[PDB]
Amino acid sequence: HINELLHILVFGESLLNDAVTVVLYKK
Repeated sequence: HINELLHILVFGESLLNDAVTVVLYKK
C-alpha cells in the first residue's frame, strides 16, 4: 500500500528505533 505511506510512515518513524533498543539493550 502507499496510502498510509505518510501516516503509518511517521506514526513511528524513529520512535520505533528508540523502542527497539531500550528493549534489546537495557531490556
